[PDB]
Amino acid sequence: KKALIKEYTEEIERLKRDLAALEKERDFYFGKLRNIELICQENEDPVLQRIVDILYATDEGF
Amino acid sequence: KKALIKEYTEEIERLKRDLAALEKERDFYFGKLRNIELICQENEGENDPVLQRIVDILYATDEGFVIPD
Repeated sequence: KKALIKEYTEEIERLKRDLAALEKERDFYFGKLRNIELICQENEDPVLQRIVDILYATDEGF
Repeated sequence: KKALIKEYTEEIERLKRDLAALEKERDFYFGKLRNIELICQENEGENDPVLQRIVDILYATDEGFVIPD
């Protein structure tokens, strides 16, 4: 019983550390895209339009 | 205990679903930024101030320092 709890709690602790690092990385990249999205809206250029297409590549609106 | 393993298996199974969902989100965002970086690299010979601002966002660390590539 004690050995099983020891193994699973160590596995859970490892998964939760990887989850925290992955979500931190996800929010880090999402912040970059939103700041780039802000720059494209301020300067609303054929180069910027290609960047806008990437930002909303999977957007079905409009 | 069979009810102890079930308590920990379903918890690990829950965390692995969260990991798979987060990794898909990160790769989605990182793929966009990588495509944006390549567009800026193809047009860097003009020293466009707007594109340089975008590059400085791509290459900024979490402390705010820009590491060029």
